[PDB]
Amino acid sequence: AEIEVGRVYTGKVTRIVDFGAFVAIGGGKEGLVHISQIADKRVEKVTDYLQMGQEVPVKVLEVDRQGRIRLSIKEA
Repeated sequence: AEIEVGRVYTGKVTRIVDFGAFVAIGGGKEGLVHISQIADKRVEKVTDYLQMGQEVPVKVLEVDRQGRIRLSIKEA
């Protein structure tokens, strides 16, 4: 039954994009590692921090009214 915000979420890599990276948490909700959403280090390449199979920890940054699960990658 949906989840609660403010909790941590293990974001698995289930999709990537040239202008960023997509992510999923399984259970009916997914996260997104957009290009400007990786690590303090410049990740000009989203395919470098995001990999199909790499599971990284993130934090439910929040969810606007667009149901866009905004996950926050930690520092994997």
